[PDB]
Parts: sequence; structure tokens; C-alpha cells
Amino acid sequence: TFRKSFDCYDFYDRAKVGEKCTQDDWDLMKIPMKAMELKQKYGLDFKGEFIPTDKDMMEKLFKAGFEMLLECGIYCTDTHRIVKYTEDEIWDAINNVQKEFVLGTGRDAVNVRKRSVGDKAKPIVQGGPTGSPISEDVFMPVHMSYALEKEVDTIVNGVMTSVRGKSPIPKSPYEVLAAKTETRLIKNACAMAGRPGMGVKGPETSLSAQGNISADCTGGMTCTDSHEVSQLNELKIDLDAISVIAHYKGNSDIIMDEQMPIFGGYAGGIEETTIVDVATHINAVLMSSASWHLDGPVHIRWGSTNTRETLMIAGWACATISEFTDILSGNQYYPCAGPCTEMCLLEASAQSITDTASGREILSGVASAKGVVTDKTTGMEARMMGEVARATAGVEISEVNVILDKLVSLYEKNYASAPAGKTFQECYDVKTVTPTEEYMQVYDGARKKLEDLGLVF
Amino acid sequence: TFRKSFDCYDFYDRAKVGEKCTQDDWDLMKIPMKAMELKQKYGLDFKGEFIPTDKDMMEKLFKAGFEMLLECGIYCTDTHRIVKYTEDEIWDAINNVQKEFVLGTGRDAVNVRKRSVGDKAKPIVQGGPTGSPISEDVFMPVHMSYALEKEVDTIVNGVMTSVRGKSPIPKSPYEVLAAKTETRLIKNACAMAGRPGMGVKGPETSLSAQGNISADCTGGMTCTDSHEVSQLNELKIDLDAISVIAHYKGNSDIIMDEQMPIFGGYAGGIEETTIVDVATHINAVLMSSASWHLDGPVHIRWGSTNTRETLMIAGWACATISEFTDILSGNQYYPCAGPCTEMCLLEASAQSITDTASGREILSGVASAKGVVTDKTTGMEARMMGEVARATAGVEISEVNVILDKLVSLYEKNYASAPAGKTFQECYDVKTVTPTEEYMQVYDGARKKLEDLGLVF
Amino acid sequence: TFRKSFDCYDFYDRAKVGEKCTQDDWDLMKIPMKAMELKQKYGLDFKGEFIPTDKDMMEKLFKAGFEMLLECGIYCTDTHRIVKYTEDEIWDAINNVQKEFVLGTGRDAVNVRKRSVGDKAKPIVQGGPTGSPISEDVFMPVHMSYALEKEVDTIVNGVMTSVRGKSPIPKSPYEVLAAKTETRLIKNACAMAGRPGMGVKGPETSLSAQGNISADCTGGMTCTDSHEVSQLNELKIDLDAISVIAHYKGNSDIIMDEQMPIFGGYAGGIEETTIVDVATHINAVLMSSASWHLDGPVHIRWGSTNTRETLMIAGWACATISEFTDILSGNQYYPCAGPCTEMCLLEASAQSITDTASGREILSGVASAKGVVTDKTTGMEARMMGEVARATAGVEISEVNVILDKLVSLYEKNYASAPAGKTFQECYDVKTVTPTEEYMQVYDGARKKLEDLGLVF
Amino acid sequence: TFRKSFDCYDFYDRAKVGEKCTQDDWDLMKIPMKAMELKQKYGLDFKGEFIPTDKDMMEKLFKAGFEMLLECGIYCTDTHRIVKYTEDEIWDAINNVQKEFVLGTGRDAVNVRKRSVGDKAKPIVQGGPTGSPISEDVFMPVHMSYALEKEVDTIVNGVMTSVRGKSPIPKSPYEVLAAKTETRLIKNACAMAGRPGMGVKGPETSLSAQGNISADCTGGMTCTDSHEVSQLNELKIDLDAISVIAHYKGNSDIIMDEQMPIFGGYAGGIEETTIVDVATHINAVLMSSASWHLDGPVHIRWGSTNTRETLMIAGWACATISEFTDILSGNQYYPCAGPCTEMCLLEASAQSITDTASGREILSGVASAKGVVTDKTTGMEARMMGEVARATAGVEISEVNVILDKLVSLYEKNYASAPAGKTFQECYDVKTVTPTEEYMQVYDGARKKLEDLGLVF
Repeated sequence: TFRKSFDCYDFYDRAKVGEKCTQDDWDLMKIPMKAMELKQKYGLDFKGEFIPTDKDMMEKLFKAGFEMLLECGIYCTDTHRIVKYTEDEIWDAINNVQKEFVLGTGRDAVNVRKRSVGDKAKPIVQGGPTGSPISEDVFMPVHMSYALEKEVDTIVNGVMTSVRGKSPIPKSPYEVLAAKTETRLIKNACAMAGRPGMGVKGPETSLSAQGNISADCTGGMTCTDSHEVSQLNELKIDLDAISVIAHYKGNSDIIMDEQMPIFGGYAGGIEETTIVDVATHINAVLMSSASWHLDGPVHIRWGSTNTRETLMIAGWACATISEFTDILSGNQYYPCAGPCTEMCLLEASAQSITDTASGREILSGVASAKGVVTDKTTGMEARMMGEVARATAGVEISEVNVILDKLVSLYEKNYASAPAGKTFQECYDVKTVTPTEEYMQVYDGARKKLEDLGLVF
Repeated sequence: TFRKSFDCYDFYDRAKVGEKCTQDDWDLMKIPMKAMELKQKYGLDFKGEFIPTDKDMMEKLFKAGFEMLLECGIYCTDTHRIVKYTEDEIWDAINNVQKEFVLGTGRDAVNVRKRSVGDKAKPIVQGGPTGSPISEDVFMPVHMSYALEKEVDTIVNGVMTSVRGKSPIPKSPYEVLAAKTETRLIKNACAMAGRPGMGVKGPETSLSAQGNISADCTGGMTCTDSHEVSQLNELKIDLDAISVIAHYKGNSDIIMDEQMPIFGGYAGGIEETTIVDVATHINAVLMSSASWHLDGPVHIRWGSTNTRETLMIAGWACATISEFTDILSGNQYYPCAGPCTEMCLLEASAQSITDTASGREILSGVASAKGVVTDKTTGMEARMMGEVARATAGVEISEVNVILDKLVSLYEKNYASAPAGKTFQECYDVKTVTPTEEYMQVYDGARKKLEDLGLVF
Repeated sequence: TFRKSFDCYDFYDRAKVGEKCTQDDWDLMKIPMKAMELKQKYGLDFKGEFIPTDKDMMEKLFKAGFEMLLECGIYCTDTHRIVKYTEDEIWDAINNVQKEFVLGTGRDAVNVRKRSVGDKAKPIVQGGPTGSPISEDVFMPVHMSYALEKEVDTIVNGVMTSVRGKSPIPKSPYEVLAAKTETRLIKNACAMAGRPGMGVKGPETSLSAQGNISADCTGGMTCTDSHEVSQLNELKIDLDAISVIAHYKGNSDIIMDEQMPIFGGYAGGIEETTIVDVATHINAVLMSSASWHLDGPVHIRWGSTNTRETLMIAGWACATISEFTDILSGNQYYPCAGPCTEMCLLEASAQSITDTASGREILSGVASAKGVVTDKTTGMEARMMGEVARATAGVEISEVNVILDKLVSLYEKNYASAPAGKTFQECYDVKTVTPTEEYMQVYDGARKKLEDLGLVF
Repeated sequence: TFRKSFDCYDFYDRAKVGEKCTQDDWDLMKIPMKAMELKQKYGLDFKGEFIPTDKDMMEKLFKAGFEMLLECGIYCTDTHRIVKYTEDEIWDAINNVQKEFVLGTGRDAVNVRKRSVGDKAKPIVQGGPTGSPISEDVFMPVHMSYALEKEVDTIVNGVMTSVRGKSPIPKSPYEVLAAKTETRLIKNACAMAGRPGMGVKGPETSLSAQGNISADCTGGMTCTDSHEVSQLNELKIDLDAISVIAHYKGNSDIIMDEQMPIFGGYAGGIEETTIVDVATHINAVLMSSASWHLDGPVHIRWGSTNTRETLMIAGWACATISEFTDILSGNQYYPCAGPCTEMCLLEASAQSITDTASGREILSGVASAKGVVTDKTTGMEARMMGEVARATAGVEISEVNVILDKLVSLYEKNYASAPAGKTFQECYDVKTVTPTEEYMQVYDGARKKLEDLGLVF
């Protein structure tokens, strides 16, 4: 049996005396070799499906992911050593995951409960800039565009490009100011939308351990908000994250562990990356003591989470995780196209269909324009994300797989030419925080195409 | 119809003017006669089963327990008088019991919902010294050994052998100090384990009404913790408990009413004691306004809750209570053997299987070494309790009954020679609060035997 | 030096192994002998003054009181043993008393700071039934009559003659219900008067340790209210009070220790009883860890706190305590006459003049009709108490002594024939909670006489 | 006029573009040159006095300190650049300092108000291990020894040598665990002493920015506790401290800025080091937005704050600061001798006399055995610190200077042979947390000598 339930403290201990190893040995040999080995050993073959129906294949994927974590362990970048778990420690973690939890407070609180593949229940809609850079002068208005949408349940924070006119440089006092201010302003935006108690997810503007740790404050982040911590690529972590985890646990905060496996990355192709994905979903509740895990498979070239391959990876990972564990999870949205474009909505829609049908409990989006273009994220994308989630809930998986194949085909040949889209200021009337007729027309066009594919809103 | 819903105030009123009766008349005549009468009247026969499958027999047991409470009433030790209920008052109580509730706060809170016989859902695991005496210098470490176990959901408080180096003598200022301090230290131990919001169950060190009433305090016990009040043996109560109940109700506290029916006690044998057990489960929501009821059938000779007879009593009582009422309940663990011994784990395991399969919502243990030996309780026993609960959930009752018969046979011939076991300090490394390899080996041995019996972890 | 700062825990310890002694030996020998001895040793002679101006005499009184406590110790009724203090323990207590504190919350909070003899600052006016029995159906209205008076700063709770139509019998569940309910209703009455945050003083309806300990609750008593504990007569205490003290300390509650030395009691006459009074003021911060001490010298025959002798006792005790210590204190009001009578107002007025000029920080009244007649207490008496306090603040002590001699002469010959007065229902319009013209006329008459004596309102 | 009131954000800005300078240029040239220049320019000469009476000389010292800060600026170790202030920015800071504040909560809260030289009011007594290493198994007991002393008003945290049996290594998860746990345990110790609301000062176990920032938590440090941030030597700071300051401000926390000028250090001798001291008192409210400033002049060789020179430095600095500003301040205690030795008590006593008479608002001690020996700090030293403070309050300065000269002479020839003293476990009975008769005897001996010097307790 295990000595004690594994936690961030055990990780630190082991990271200091674990097997020495270069990062190249890990990225260019250990990880890719194991992913390759397990894929063949278990004969994993997704056969073009976005969401699996073959439970035998799913079980093999689960065993593969479990074995990957067990045999490889986790690489600690700071100490350049490997942390290994025992089989009993992993099971103790999987066997005792958080069953459910509440986000937000008052009338605005929402319950997060497990969803199974093809579940009739709608997933939680977490809308916001999704970590994208937002100008300080429109920080509240932008977030308000999500709070005003009834489709949105909780908010995923954007990043303040500046606070008091200064860049929140990591480890500078401005980073601390931004960490606290971020959620304070966002919750104020929610209050202005008549929903003061909406839960949020962050802190996003802060990057350092000290910055993230300063986010919990009066008027800001509290225990009813999702607290983020990020795993690295692949099956890797830094000590800063380990300390942040200790802080979250010490404040009784809901913890959201994230990991964005890279398709075509160190793991390799589809099945290989999915094995890693299952392994990191598991590692989330083991290493990070996560309340829930946020996925986000991204294409090495396109940098999007909604390519055919990344959707398949997320679908299989979640369906498998939902089938064999009680781990709560979500997925993040990174479309290629920007706001106010049909492609952006269709890209997000494809992922919403995939996530909803595969069993995700939370949809966190949308980081339009790949989430790296200032002010290019609006509540309209989250609205589509939510409406599509509703339309998808309860639909037969065989039908969903057909719809996805057709939908993805409508844009997968235009990644290199994805329309840049517009900023919040360009497709919304900033003063009243309402979309322009232009955006409303684009929205209708995208909706019509989804309906022609078979979706019923 | 009833005049008003019955409460502790009505009880006090009636206890002052009820039928005069000596305690011997109650213990040596009224109770045993009624238990005997109802057993034969309803032809109760458990036929060697730990968990019932015969619903007709179960219904007769329920009616017997109800009739026992209705015809006998409750004996008040202070006034030496009998309190009688009407049929309508009893039904009003049974028809309006607490459906569910939350224990603990923040990320660490857990939901307590009803479980049915053979339920696939796992019961809540309440781990702790279970009222056993713990040295003041290791009070936090000992409780931390439970908080560190992911298997544990909530804590059941131990007893401080001293506070500030003095015995918490009943009705002395030290009793008050211990009542407040107890939970303050325990919650601090939980915080050190990264779970600041774990709910607890107590107050245990205090015994007097004033002592128990002083336990609610800042940093200590709050409304999200289970508040204990104990019924006497059998169908009996003291006025001190009546006042404590009034206090719990006045603070909107979750109330846990306990009663440990004695096999071979004033009631008689198995079926007789079970009739009493059903009667006291009912009395819990009637007299104590309980949120949930804690059982604990104990063998008159062995003083354990896991003997063949006591397991059968608990199994039938809970299965019956779960089948015909919505009363939430739990059971407490008193093994003969001490910590770090195979017998202790097997004893607790047998009860965990019984409690889980019979429908208990909460498992509260483990009071190793019969809970009367200083420092002889550790989180390892609670870990086994939880793992066994998981393995038992969902298993066919017919199969469970076979496993129990075989398991109990492995130790029921060694009660008189149960190994004393070791203290926390002896089988754990106090500084890091981790079990020794010795304990881990014993644990594995016990686990293997359970697996050979058919349990799947 | 002392081993540790003395507290209720040390008291308990010592009370179990102290010198055995009968209560008669204490009341009929030890106390009266020491009071007699110290009076002569120090040549104490108050020479008819209500408030002292002779500092040498005052210093001798202080030394006498200190020596009395040091040489006699405190008698514990439960163990029938004597608890002794060392000189260093007493000084440690006197040298570290609470300097000041806040009562109540929000806009309604008030600061309690030290007052010196003849201080220009007005004392805090604590108005209420002052522990007198009040009918349940007018509990809120009666207290509201005090909250509505701007003269009143805080409330001193009355006693509920019944709760839910039942007597709050000590150690019955009704006592607990009344302890919590009492302040909940009173604070609600304060809220109805537009002063939701007024601080209170209690719990009064409860008498047992368990009853008093249950009073702290949501909506009821909190740390910003004065928590009562009573010393016995003379230099005596029961263990129940010791446990209550431990509870108050454990909840960070403001503690009010009370003691009502009896003129003509076990101590003897004026100077003797004053020596005891000084000794119990000191014992308050030593044994009870009091935030402030409530005095209340009472005439053995008349049972009033405003007789010539009791006023002299309070005046000298407070003036002396104020001169040589920083101990915060107050005095309680027990007039012979009932509400709506000129005598009652004049009796209370005489004490208000004495208390204010002698340096009391808090005036707690008025327990009209000797506080034992149901519903015979109204805010009108507290109004006079406050107005007189204002008029007295800043007045030359020599002048105050002249006014007191004249005022007391106006009623000291009518104790045996003091008018019974009327109930709240008789001299107030219950629905609007306003005094009748009859009472207003009586008030004016009393006020005029005070003005003729030299008081300037 | 100034552009904006100066804060930690402006400091960061300026630290990145300020004049480049090596740390040697700062320590070996700029600082010593300016201190030397200003000492001669203003003709500063303390003439052997511990506490100044010559106001002209005091005013010159103030101007010197102000000019030092203005002309030199502050050296930022991370950027190796100098931050300069304008005269208007410095005055804006000095003209708007925090007037007063409350530490702790409930009955246990205390008011911190300004004290002038020779003030009759007693300073606040902050007792605790004063940052010294304390074994984890006695962390609560040790702090309880201070909470139990009525002389102590607030607690100054000790350092946990381990948490869960591991060293709280900077930037490791254990540092975060210790930062939160530290105060949680200490406040629990205070509660056990019957003073749940005592304010504390820390976080001490944490050293990194992330560690310190994680200390604010439920059950732990809150806005009513003093939050520490340390200036370096001399007129120097690191960016980590700048970020911590931003966090404290963002949580509305009471801020305590500390600086320990070194006698014989980079500044030079007595007057030189005092000029630096005055400059850092000012910098505290400018750079750190401090609520109050903690001083601590230390002898370069002896490492003690109570040598003749360090006492003179503190006395002149505080007297001057108290005379010309409203800056609240305190001083920390570092005696050479260890606990349970006469020298230790006399050393602390000398500083208490100096601090009290010179106008300090808070006394924070005692770090016995130079605060670097595990478990060698007990409440007994704080008791002496407090009693001496009481005895010193109100005494004529000329008399105080005579007493100090005589007292310091009693030990200033034994620094090299200062007795090591004993640990808490050796001079206290750990179980009851009470000093041994041995310590009590030593205490009496030290007290007698102080009395022979003229101190009146």
C-alpha cells in the first residue's frame, strides 16, 4: 500500500532526489518512446471518430494513460529530476476525487456535477476573454459582455495589458496589483450585469508564484472561484506551480489544474497525444490535488484546439475519463479566426459539440484569434458556445460524429487564411456593451449552417 | 392528530409528570418484555443473514421497532418517569426528517445524501480517534494522520487526555477549555493537511451539558459540523442531553443523535436488540430533532461493534430503516484488536462491508483497541475502512452475506486474545505523520486476505 | 515573583486543595474580623461624606481593601475551601487591566473609557429592566422604551418570566431557549428603535452555568456585549461561575464581573463594607479576568442601593478605585419605590449623582421596585438617570456632597412606605411605547426638586 | 510640488532607471561619506546621553536624517541602481502618517497610540520568540507562555524549525505551509490562554516574497495583525520586499516596516548610525507605506540591541522622531545572554527603560541568546520587559539617564562571556507552560538589582 496520499509536498521531496535526466532525454526520448510503445502494445486506433463508442478501445486507452504516468513519472524542470509514483498512490488519487462543487455565490452560484458521454444535461458554460490580453480601459466592459449573456454561468478571466497604465511585469509590484485587481474589476462587471455572485477562473494576469498567490483577496478571488495551476509539456512541472498548489490547498480553494497536450508535439500523433492527455488528467488529481482538470489539446502548427486531430484527442480523452473515473473536467477554446467572423463561431461550435458529447463538465472559452490579439474576444463567441452545447446535449453519439466530420470540413482547409476578425470595440457598442448588427448577422449565418448540418437549437 | 411537532421541550414537560417507574422496572421488565413480545408477535427471524433480502421480514421489523417506541416510551433517568408519544407524533417526525446536508466548508465540504441497500454510491468516510483518549502533545499529529488520507471525508474527534497539562474534569473550567480547544486544534491539523474546511464530529472531551454547550466557538465547532448527543440504554435519556439538544437547535447546528444498543443487554438477543435499534433510530429524529443518527450495536461481553451478532443487528436495522424511511444514519467502529495488527483491520473491514451494503450514509471510525487505550488509533484504520467501503459499494447482497460469514469466521474465535496493537507513536513516524513500513506490511496482509474472500479494490 | 498570571483555572486548582473551612467560619468570623481589624488599623473614617476628597484616607482605604483580599483570600462554596493569592499575583492583575473597550456595533457602538472623580465627561448610560422580571408578551416593547431614549447608550437585559409560555427553569431546555432568545428579542427591539447595534448586558434569564454558556449565539449575545458573572457575599464564589468565566474568555467576550456588598452584612458597617467592596473590585480583574466590574452596595434591611450608607460605600470605593487603579467599573440601581412615582426618580437620581461624581464609567439601571416586581421598570427611570448624570458631570465635589445630603434626606425616612408604583402597561401606552402624561408630570415634579437643590440640567 | 504620493510602484519604476552604482560604492563610500558629512555639518554630539533633553541637538539630528535620505536616496540591490526622492515627496509622506490603529480583535484588541518622550502612558508590550527558531513539537506551548502573561498585549511570532517534519525551505511548498500554519498555531495558543483575539506580528518563517504573501489566510494573519517587511543595510532594499508591500497594501493590512541600523557598520559610529536610523524611520512611511516602524540598532561585534551604543542610537532616534513627527514606532530586543540568566533579564530591562522613556509605542521582544538558538526564548523575558516598561513610564528623563548608565555598566563588560542560558523545555514545565522555581528565583534577583538602581515597580 502507499505510505501517504500523494501531495505537492511529496512531489517537492521526490523532485530533489529523483533520477537525474536532461530535458532533451525527457522530451526527445522517454516521452515519445513510451507513447509509441503503449499505442502499439494496446493497439490503439481511433478510426477517425471524434467521440468513441468502442468501450474496449476506450478501456485500453485508459490503461495506456495510467501506465504512461506510472512508468514515466513527472519531469521537474527546476531540479532536472524525475518524480515517480507507485501504482497504489495513483489509485488512491483516482479513487478519491472531488465528486462535485459549487462555483460562485448567492443567486448566481452554479452546481458542477459529473456528465457522462452523450449526457442529456448541459455542461457549465464558462465564458470570458479566456486569458487573452484586454486593454485596461475596457477591462470591465469586455467581461460584462459575457456576464450579460444568460448562456454564461461563470467567467474565465482575461489578462490586463496594464494596470494603472503600467505593464504587470512578473515579480514586480504591478503583477501583485494586477492579480488582485483583475478579479475585483471582473466581479464588479458581473455585479453591473445583475449577477454579483458569478464565479470566476484565474488569476490570469499574474505568472509568477508570488503573483498568483496574491490573487486571493477581499472583493477578489475567493474559495468559490476556480484557481488555476498549469502543467507543462509533457508530463512536466516547475516548482513555482508546486508552491502555488500548496497555497490553494491552504486556503480551501477550488483547484483547476490545466494541461494542453500538443498534437504533433513530443508525444507524436493522435493516439500518442491522447495517451499523454489521459495521463495528465490523472496527474491533475494526483500532483495538483485538483478539484477539476482543464484540457486543451493544441495543434503544433495551427495553435488551435479545434482542428480535426485536437478535437479527436479531447473527445477520446474525456469520454474515456468520464467512463472510468469520476474526475471532473473541462476544455478551453482557441479558434484560429477572430471575433465577428463566421469561421470563429464555427470553430468554437465544433469544439462545443465535441466537448458536450464527450462528457465535459465545463466549457471554458472563447480565446478568439488564438487568444493572443488584444481585445479580440467578446461574449458573442461564448453565446454560440453555450447554445451549441444545449443543442448537442442528449444527441446520439453516432449522429454527433457525422455532424462533426461535416462541420470541421467546412473550415479545416482555411487555417492559414483564417479571418483576423475584429476587436471588442469594433463589433460591439462599448457604451451599452451590445453587439453590432454586423455581428448579429454573422452569428445568424453561422447558426443557419449548423442547423443545415442537423443541429437543433 | 398531534398537538404540535414533538421536540425536546415537550419531552422535558412530559418527563416531569409521566408515569413513575424505577429504573429496574424499566431495564429488567418493561423493555425486555416488549422486545420479547414483539419478536414473537411478528415472528422475527434473521436466519443468520447480516443484510436482509426478505422485505416482508424487514417490514415486520420496522413495525416492531415503531410499536416498541410507541408502547414503551422513553425513560427519563433524572425524573424516574416515562415519556410517552402518540402514533401521530411519531409519524410526523418520521415523515419530516432531514433529507440531506453538507458537512465542512470550502473546497473540503462534502454532501451527505441517502444511500439504499447495496447502493453503488460510496458512504461518507468519517475518520478519527473516534472518541478515544489521545495525549495532548500529539493531539494535532494524530488527527492529521486522518486528514492526510484522501479516503477520509470528515473527522470524528478524539478525546484530549489533558489540556494545558490538566485533566478536563467534568464541570471544571478545564472541561470548557477542552471543549473549545478540541476542535480548534483538530481543524488546525486539517489545515496543515491542506484541507482547512473538513467537517468534524464532537464535542468529545466534554461530558457535562455546560461542557458540550461551550464547544460552538470561532475557530472551533460551527453549524457545518455534526453535533453529538447520546441516548442511553435502552430507550432512555437524561435531562442534560435534553438541554444540549435545545442548544444545538438554537444555533442551527447539524445534529447527530447516537445510541449503542447492547446485544445481550436489557433487550435480549439479536432480533430483540434490533427491535430496540430501530426504535432508537426513530427516537433520534423525534426526541433529538437529529439531522442523522449514529448507531453502534455492542456485544455485552466483547465490547465490540463487529461481532457476528452486532453486525447482524446493524445490518438489519439500517437496511430496514433505509427501506422504509429517509432517516440519514451512520455506524461507529469499535474493534477488539489495537492498531498495527491484522485483526484490527479485518474487524473494521467486516463492519465497513456490513455498513456499506446495508445502506449507511456515514462510517465513523476507528476506535481501535475498543477505544479505551491512550493513543491507540491511527488514520491507517480509517484508510482500510474507506477502501473496503469502496470495494463493497454496488456488490450483490447475496455475495456480501457470503463474504461476511467467511471474514467474521477469521477472527470471531480470537476475541479473548485480540492483539493489543501499538500506539500512534509506535507505528507511525510522529514528525512526518506517516505510517511505518511495519504497519504498511500488516495492511497489505489484511488486504490480501480480503481479496481472497472476493473483495475487489 | 508570581508563577503565572492568575486565572479561573488556577482558582479551580487551588479551590480543590485550599484550607478547609466552614461557611460560617468564613461569614461569621474570618471576614468580619478582618474588616474590623483593617478599619481600625488604618483608622478609616468617612466622616459623613458620600464622595471623598481626603486622598490620604482614600489611599488607606485602598491598602485596606488590597490587604483584605490578600490576607483572607476567596471562599469557594462548592469545595468549602479557601483560595489564597500572593501579593505579586494581585499586583500583576491590577497592573494589567483592560484600559478601554467598545460596546455595540455600527453607528450605535459606544466607547467606554476611564473616568476620574468629578470628571467632566459623562458616564455611559446602560438602561434596561436591570434583571427584573418582564412578561413575555411585552418583552420587546419594554426594552424598546429604553432604546428609544437618546439618553441610553447600551441595554441591561430584563428577565423573561416565560418563553413559549413556560418558565425558564434552571437546567431545563427552556433555560437554554431563554438565554439565546432574551438578547435576540432585545436586539430586535433596539433595531425597531432605529439602533440595531446597541450593546447589551446579560444573559439574565439563565442562572445555571449551562444556561449562561448557551447565550452566545447568532443574532444574540456577541463579543461586543458585556457578559455577566457574579461574585457571592462576601469574597466568595461558586465553581459554576468559574466555568462560565472560562467560556467568556474562550470566546473573546467583554467580561463584566459583578458583586453587591451588603451594608450591615457579614462585613459590618460602612467602612467595613467599603473595604470589602474595594477588595471585590480588585478580585474582579484577578479571579474573573473582568473587562469591567459592576458594583451594587445594598442595605441589608431596605434592599436598596441608594440609601445614605450604600451611596457612601459606592462613592468611596469608586473614587478610591479610580484614584489608584485603571479598573473600569459601574454601579447598578435598585430603588425602593416603583415606576411612575417621584420617590423612584429621586432615589435613582441620588445614585446617579453619586456614581457620576465618584468616577463610575457605566451606570446600569433602573431596577425599580427593588427589581422583583413583574413589569415594573420603564425607560423613564433610565432617562432621569442619564439626565442627572449629565447635570452632575464636572460639578465640584464639595458641592455634590451638599446636594446629596439634601436629596437623600428627602426620602430616607420613607423606605418602609415607598410607593409601589406602576407597571409598564400602566404608565406607558404599550402600542406606541410612550409614557403617559401622568408619568411625564411626575418626572417634571422630580426634576424641579433636583433643580431646587442646585442641579443644572 | 510632487507628482503623486510616493509608493512601492514609483519605487519599482525608479529602481529600473536610476543611477547605476556598485554596492561597494554605496556601502563603502556614498553612505559613510554622507553620514560623516552631516554629523560634522550639524555638529551632532550626544554627549553620553541615552535619551536626549537638548531639543536643538535633536532638531539638528532630524534635519540630518531627513537630508541623508534626500541626498543619498535608496539603493536597490536587484537593479544595482539608486532611487531618489524629492523634498516634497518626503514631506508628503511625513505629513500624512497613520495616527493610530488597533491590533487584535474582540476583548483582546489593543489600541496603539502615539507616545512622547517620558510619556506617562505605558507602551504596547509585544511578546514572543521574536523570530527565533522554535521546535515544531513545542511551537504552541512556547507562544502560549507569552499569551498567558498579562503583561503581554500582542505576540511577535517565532520561526518554525520544521512543519510536518520538514524544513520550510524558501520557495518550496513547505515555506507556504509554514507561513499560513505559523499564525494559525500561534492564535490557537492564544485561544488556549483565554485570549483568542490577540494580534500577532509576522510572517516570520517565510523569507521569500511568495512565502510572505501566502501568510494572509483564514485562521491565520488578518488585517488586524502587523505585517512585516524589512529594509536592508543601509538605506537599501530588494525588489521582493517591494512586491510584498504591494500585497499588504492591497489587503488593507497594518504594515510594520523594520530596519536594524548597524553600529560600527557602513555608517560608522553612534551619531552616524543614528542619522541613518532617523533616515530609515522616515523611509518606512515613504517607501513601505508603513503603519509603524520597527527599529533595532545592533552592535557590529556583539550582535545585540542593548549595548551602550545601540541604546543611545535607539533613544536619540525615537526621541527625535517622536518630537518632530507622528510616526508610530517600536524596537526589537536582542540580548546576548540566554533565558533563565540574570544578564538576559538585565539586558532586556536596560532596553525597555530606554525604549519606554524615549517614546516607543511598541516593545517587541525578547529574542534571547541573540535569537539564533533553538527554543531559547520564553515569556518570562517579556514579563520583565513589560514590568520594566511600567516602572519607567513617567520617570524624569534626567533620572532615567542615570539609571541606564548604572545598569548598562553591570553587564557591558561581560558580552564575550554572556551566559548561554536554557531552552524553554529546561526552565519551564512544558505540560503546564509555567516557569520553574529556578527561573522565578533568577527573575527576583534581577528585579532586586533594578530596584536598587532606583526603579519602582
